[PDB]
Amino acid sequence: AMVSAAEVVSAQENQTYTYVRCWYRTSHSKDDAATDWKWAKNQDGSDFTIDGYWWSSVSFKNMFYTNTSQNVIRQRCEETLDLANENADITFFAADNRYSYNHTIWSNDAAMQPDQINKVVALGDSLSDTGNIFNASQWRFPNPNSWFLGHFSNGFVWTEYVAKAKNLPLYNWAVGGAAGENQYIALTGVGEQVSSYLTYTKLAKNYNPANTLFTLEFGLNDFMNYNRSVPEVKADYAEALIRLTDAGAKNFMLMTLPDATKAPQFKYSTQEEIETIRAKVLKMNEFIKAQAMYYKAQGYNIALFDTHALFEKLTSAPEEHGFVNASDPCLDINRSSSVDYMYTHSLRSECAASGADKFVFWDVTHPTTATHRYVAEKMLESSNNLEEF
Ligand SMILES: CCCCCCCC/C=C\CCCCCCCC(=O)O
Repeated sequence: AMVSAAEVVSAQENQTYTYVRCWYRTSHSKDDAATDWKWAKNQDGSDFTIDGYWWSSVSFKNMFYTNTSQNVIRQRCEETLDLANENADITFFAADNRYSYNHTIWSNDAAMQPDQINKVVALGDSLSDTGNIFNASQWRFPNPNSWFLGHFSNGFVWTEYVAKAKNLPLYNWAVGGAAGENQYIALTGVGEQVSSYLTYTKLAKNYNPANTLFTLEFGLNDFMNYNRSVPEVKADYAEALIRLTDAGAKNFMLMTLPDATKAPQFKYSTQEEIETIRAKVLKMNEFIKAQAMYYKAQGYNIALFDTHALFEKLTSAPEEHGFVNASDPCLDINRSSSVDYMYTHSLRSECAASGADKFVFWDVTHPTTATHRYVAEKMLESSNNLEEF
């Protein structure tokens, strides 16, 4: 059950209103991660409010549920900000006042919604995190001048590009560990993300899990940062799919893990450490393929994308895929230290010259937003353009 029927009505009946914080990239260039915000307004200059209710689990992470669509909220932010910026990369959150954190807005579905995907729910690590650590860090980590508003990149991540391409809302539960995230948030495991998804969606109105597209990418955090065994990670991944499918999930975007040892931070790792992580990645990838087929044989809608194979091609011949550099970070970071996520960094000369869209990597671990877009686009075109969904 997760949340009783009595708890749900009582929370949904506690109707109020809140304001919308409209965030945007201050620069026209994706080389500049810096952002700012304005309160959403109506065309007449009056305050834009959204009606609805608040709810938090014992996690105390507060979500605002509204009947107002994400399109209406986005449109209000676009018209309030009135930018001539194709790279404004607008994101929005519920907030009562200047002291409020960035709260995710859940737009409740209509009761008579058609049988079609109408939202994306992402589970995973820093490859899918859109800002889950950022409030906990008091908006200081990752430093908002060199990392795009709580994203471990210079812009949107792959899930945001997939959701945007299909004009769908994206609800994120993802959080990584390679940047020292676990110094700010406790429960970052895939199991905790599934539990959180199952708890917050009980509060939603007219929620049909069959209309959700689930994205899942997990294992690199475990292998890179916690030296977890392949069977431990295999079991957690199988458990996430068992739990989601038992809870009505029908549509999944699954991916093999890219070989993370090709990231710049492994220039500073020993051969032994690299060989260990690479071997674990290869074993996990055969298991992901077996899991994808297992659920596909049962009638579930599964899109399996071989990110590992795409990334081997991208890093061996960047010049064949729209990139100039696949070996160095775009930022001038020449060591692997988690403290670097606390400061502003200049772009290295080579990246300043080519632009961030020509580099595979943003920092020593994380890909640029151009790489994220490249994977999202390759995924969208794959499996005869999502014929399964
Ligand atoms: C899912 C889309 C991925 C697209 C870009 C490919 C990324 C490959 C490079 C490095 C992989 C590891 C980087 C992120 C760290 C994951 C673990 C963590 O968050 O702690």
